[PDB]
Amino acid sequence: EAPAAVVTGAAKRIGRAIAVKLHQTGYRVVIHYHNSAEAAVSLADELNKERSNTAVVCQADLTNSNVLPASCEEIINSCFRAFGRCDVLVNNASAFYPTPLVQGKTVETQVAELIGTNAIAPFLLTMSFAQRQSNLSIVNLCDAMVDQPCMAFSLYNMGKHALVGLTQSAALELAPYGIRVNGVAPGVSLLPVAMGEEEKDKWRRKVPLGRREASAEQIADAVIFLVSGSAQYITGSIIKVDGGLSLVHA
Amino acid sequence: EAPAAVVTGAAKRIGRAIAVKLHQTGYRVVIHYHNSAEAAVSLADELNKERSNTAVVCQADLTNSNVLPASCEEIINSCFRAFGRCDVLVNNASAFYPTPLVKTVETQVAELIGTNAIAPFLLTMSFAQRQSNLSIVNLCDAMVDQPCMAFSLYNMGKHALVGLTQSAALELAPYGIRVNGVAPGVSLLPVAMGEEEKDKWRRKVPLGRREASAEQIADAVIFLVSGSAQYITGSIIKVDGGLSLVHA
Amino acid sequence: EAPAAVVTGAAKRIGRAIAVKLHQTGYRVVIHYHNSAEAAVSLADELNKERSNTAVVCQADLTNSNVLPASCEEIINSCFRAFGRCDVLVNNASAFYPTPLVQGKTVETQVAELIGTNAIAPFLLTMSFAQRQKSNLSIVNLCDAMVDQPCMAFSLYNMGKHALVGLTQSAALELAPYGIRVNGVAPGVSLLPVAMGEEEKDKWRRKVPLGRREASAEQIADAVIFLVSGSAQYITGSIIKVDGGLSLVHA
Amino acid sequence: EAPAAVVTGAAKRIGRAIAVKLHQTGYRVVIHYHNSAEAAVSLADELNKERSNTAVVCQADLTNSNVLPASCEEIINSCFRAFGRCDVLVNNASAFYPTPLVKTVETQVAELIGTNAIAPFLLTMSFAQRQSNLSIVNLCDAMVDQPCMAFSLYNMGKHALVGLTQSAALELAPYGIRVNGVAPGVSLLMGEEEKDKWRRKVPLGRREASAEQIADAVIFLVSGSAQYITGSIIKVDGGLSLVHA
Ligand SMILES: NC(=O)C1=CN([C@@H]2O[C@H](COP(=O)(O)OP(=O)(O)OC[C@H]3O[C@@H](n4cnc5c(N)ncnc54)[C@H](OP(=O)(O)O)[C@@H]3O)[C@@H](O)[C@H]2O)C=CC1
Ligand SMILES: NC(=O)C1=CN([C@@H]2O[C@H](COP(=O)(O)OP(=O)(O)OC[C@H]3O[C@@H](n4cnc5c(N)ncnc54)[C@H](OP(=O)(O)O)[C@@H]3O)[C@@H](O)[C@H]2O)C=CC1
Ligand SMILES: NC(=O)C1=CN([C@@H]2O[C@H](COP(=O)(O)OP(=O)(O)OC[C@H]3O[C@@H](n4cnc5c(N)ncnc54)[C@H](OP(=O)(O)O)[C@@H]3O)[C@@H](O)[C@H]2O)C=CC1
Ligand SMILES: NC(=O)C1=CN([C@@H]2O[C@H](COP(=O)(O)OP(=O)(O)OC[C@H]3O[C@@H](n4cnc5c(N)ncnc54)[C@H](OP(=O)(O)O)[C@@H]3O)[C@@H](O)[C@H]2O)C=CC1
Ligand SMILES: Nc1nc2ccc(C(=O)NCCc3ccc(Cl)c(Cl)c3)cc2s1
Ligand SMILES: Nc1nc2ccc(C(=O)NCCc3ccc(Cl)c(Cl)c3)cc2s1
Repeated sequence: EAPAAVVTGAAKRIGRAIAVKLHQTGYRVVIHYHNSAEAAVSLADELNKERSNTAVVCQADLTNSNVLPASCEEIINSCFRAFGRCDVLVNNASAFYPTPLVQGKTVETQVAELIGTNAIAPFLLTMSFAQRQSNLSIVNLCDAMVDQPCMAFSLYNMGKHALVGLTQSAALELAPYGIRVNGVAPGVSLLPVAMGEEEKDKWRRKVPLGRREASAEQIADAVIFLVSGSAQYITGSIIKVDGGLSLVHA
Repeated sequence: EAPAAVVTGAAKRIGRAIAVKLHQTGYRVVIHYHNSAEAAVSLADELNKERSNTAVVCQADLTNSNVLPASCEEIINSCFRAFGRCDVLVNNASAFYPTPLVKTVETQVAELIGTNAIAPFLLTMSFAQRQSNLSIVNLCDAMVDQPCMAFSLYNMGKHALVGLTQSAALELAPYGIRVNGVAPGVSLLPVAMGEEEKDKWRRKVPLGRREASAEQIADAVIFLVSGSAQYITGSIIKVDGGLSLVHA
Repeated sequence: EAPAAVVTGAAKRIGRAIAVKLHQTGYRVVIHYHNSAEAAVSLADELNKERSNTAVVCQADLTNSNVLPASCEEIINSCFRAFGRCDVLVNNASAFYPTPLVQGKTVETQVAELIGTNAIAPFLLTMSFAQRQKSNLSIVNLCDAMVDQPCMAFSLYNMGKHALVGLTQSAALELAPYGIRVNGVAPGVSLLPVAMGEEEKDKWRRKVPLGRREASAEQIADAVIFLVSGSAQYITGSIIKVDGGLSLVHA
Repeated sequence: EAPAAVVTGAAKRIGRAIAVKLHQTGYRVVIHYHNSAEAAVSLADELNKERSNTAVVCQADLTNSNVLPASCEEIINSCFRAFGRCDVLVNNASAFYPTPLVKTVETQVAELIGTNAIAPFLLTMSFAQRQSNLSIVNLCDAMVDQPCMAFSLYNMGKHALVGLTQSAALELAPYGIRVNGVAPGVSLLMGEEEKDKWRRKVPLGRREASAEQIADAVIFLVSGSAQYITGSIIKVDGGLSLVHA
């Protein structure tokens, strides 16, 4: 049997690069998506063509609500249903937008999305992963800039901080079960869709190492390392993949 | 006119000590509470006996829900209606219990993330929007990177509060509102905890082998709101007697 | 009687502001200086005119060498000789200059000054202070809020300030059983270099979120005063940033 | 031809594991040593037998003296001499012993600050000066924020090494030289009952890290899979640093 992995928000961008690279390493993959139905199915088709029966999709809103636990349970369940095991969880899915403290989503909704996807869903997915339980491991996508945050991004920042706390707490608690829990913290990687090219180059020029953003593959590379046999004593660790960005003063 | 302060969970223990010290410092105080009505009123009466019309109480549940934003807006409002201004917010209220990975889970999330993180954020928003030496102090936790076993949601909330501290410091600094934290290690231990178990914690503290008094925590809060902290924002002061420096 | 404090590099700038504030709080002070003799004696004079017999000077190079331990021992001894006690040590003295990796002091000299003043002398003074102990004893170390986002080409300075964090933690742990607290104060941008030009100063000022200005020497001293006070009696191993939010600002 | 690595203190324990793994990965390697000539040569023998003329040794004392600079220049040199290039520097060599606040102190400084911090800084300068996937890996310590009682100078030096890692990453990024750290917890350990005490504290498997586990992290950091990673310190501690008092 090949080991199996769940990757959240795996339809596009970094999650996709992680799913692809896990697959290329021998994993069967559950491709979680929320809205990117077409891109999801397209990836699974591409992976299944490469080796049949090695990729499924699973749809779920990771917004906080009273039913998020059941949705997270379902994501993990889908991996056992498809593949009879679940060896790796990658908590990649993420909402990211400004929530200024000083003044068309309600604040209730902003909290639900930013805290639910970035922190609560990871926690619930971790809980379901552990409960349904080898080289078992969880990788959380954190954020190298969490201590030098973007202005007006307090809820996102709060969620990413909470994710660091989850990384530590679950590493401690799940170690006796042989499950390792680690983090990968991008600096600037795949830049947003609705962002101009002056503004892209603004960000690029701040990166000491090469004056450019991370490829999604460069982020995936770190994920690969942490799940691998080369990381069997690593737990509770967060690896920044930021080209020095977090070292740069204002 | 005397400045005013809101202290959440102010009825008992650390928040009580904070409210009293701010009062003794010359502040008028909103004593926020959840269940502890009798304790909150009795504190208010004592402070008002010391100085007339300087203390009011305000009831609210800080658990995460669709109505928490309204609740927090009202807390801040209560300070303005009582005293005509709101100079200081102390985010002290906290839920703290284990949530093992292996009450419903939704309730646990709502209580531990709502009280520890989301309500502070909502209160911070309301405080800033309704605007001197304005400042916010959040009660953090010195042991957040060396957490208690099976306290993941608690720890996530306290980490989130560190993020809020930093993020709000950055964003509110142009308005002249400072935002800082106080991170106790072991302070007031549960009353009902056995002395032999309290002693296990006490013995771990390098500095004097005892827990912090509530007054010692309040002392750091007083500093951060004071004119001696006018350039300090986005700082978290550990008040932990060296406990976080101690290896396993 | 009145408590006594040693403040290193106290002739000018932040060290002076710390000595002054400790003095105004009722402390007797040793003003340590290296080169700034005129300025040291002037300050002691001012303080002595305010209350007599309350300020002494003490000269010492804090560059690392085989005699640095003796020099640090002597600084501490100066306090016991003048005032009969030593309650507070402020490690303020600091060398600060670029040491580029890829490149007229020798490298030997750079290491001795930047690592000596910023880390080894604090460690030796800490040892001497604690050993001489026979109340509210504490040590405050002047750290740097920007140690994790350092200036380009300042590796030795940054290494010494990182060592000083390590000293702060290690000494807080070890000395707590003796009742000695050890904490730090970490400025961001405070008094800018005397040599720096106004346009350069203003570039730095505009980076500070809280007020777009540097900390005053007094504002730094305020935090020192808090940590030595009875208001900080349970605080040890803490480093308080006094930086106006500067360390939170991304590139 | 094939890339070349320097590993300091590579004769035994953690440094040897790093040396072997880099060799296995296809690096030509300099095995630096202070005292352990026998061990160094023996390792050299083993690696040359697998692949001819791909491992040399280098003597240098890394204590803090007026000659440390020259020593560190020599070490980097010997890599360019043997192999005509130097792709990777692993700063592994390290001293470790208590220095209570309550050997002359300056030997202590020269060892604990000298070997642990100043020589890395000097080797970094020489490595950089003489310049691809170039990078430097510094052996840090995961327990730096919760230090052993009475280990102030040691702790100070390891904190200084974090400072160097960050400052050098920033400064050398323009030249395509990455600079990173690996922070072991309890690895190869002292009595046997004392050692057991430590093992039981570790969340992940109640045992010390093998030297090879440390070396694995180094390998990752030098590899093409880490081409965007600089200024990062990877803990390899089995979760020990997460455990409270
Ligand atoms: N990109 C960067 O430069 C950096 C990224 N990171 C972190 O790395 C990770 C990957 O980054 P990146 O690829 O840019 O992320 P994206 O912003 O592209 O988001 C990843 C996926 O998250 C999913 N998602 C969003 N909201 C929800 C929701 N309510 N329910 C379920 N899924 C949801 C989306 O799925 P769908 O499309 O199917 O709706 C989306 O495609 C994230 O955790 C991010 O925070 C860290 C810092 C830098
Ligand atoms: N004591 C210690 O050793 C430590 C404390 N801290 C932090 O210090 C701060 C003060 O500590 P401490 O006094 O021990 O705190 P407590 O655990 O005693 O709680 C403080 C107050 O929080 C309020 N609270 C709890 N749940 C809710 C809720 N759902 N809605 C509204 N209010 C609620 C309660 O108000 P009411 O009684 O009126 O219902 C309670 O009196 C906290 O933020 C805590 O996490 C951090 C480290 C250790
Ligand atoms: N100023 C700022 O913006 C910032 C300051 N800091 C820290 O705050 C503290 C105070 O800063 P600031 O007042 O600007 O410090 P200065 O740069 O003005 O230096 C203070 C004193 O250090 C002494 N000193 C320098 N080299 C030696 C030596 N070899 N032997 C003995 N004494 C020596 C000098 O004494 P003398 O004049 O007698 O020769 C000098 O007056 C320092 O530790 C500094 O690193 C941190 C970050 C920002
Ligand atoms: N082992 C552990 O549990 C821990 C490891 N680490 C770090 O991992 C690395 C490896 O640790 P470990 O293998 O135990 O190291 P050791 O303490 O065993 O020493 C490593 C090597 O350093 C060399 N060395 C020591 N002093 C000098 C000197 N003055 N001049 C030149 N060379 C010198 C020696 O080479 P030679 O034999 O030729 O003299 C020695 O074999 C170190 O950086 C250490 O701090 C971090 C925390 C804990
Ligand atoms: N709102 C609160 N937050 C906190 C955070 C930490 C502590 C604390 O340190 N309590 C004592 C130590 C301790 C550790 C572990 C457990 Cl099960 C328990 Cl009942 C108590 C106590 C509280 S109360
Ligand atoms: N002993 C001293 N230590 C420090 C540490 C930091 C600073 C400081 O922040 N100075 C202003 C920033 C700065 C940045 C770059 C350069 Cl060339 C210079 Cl002359 C100064 C100044 C000093 S002085």
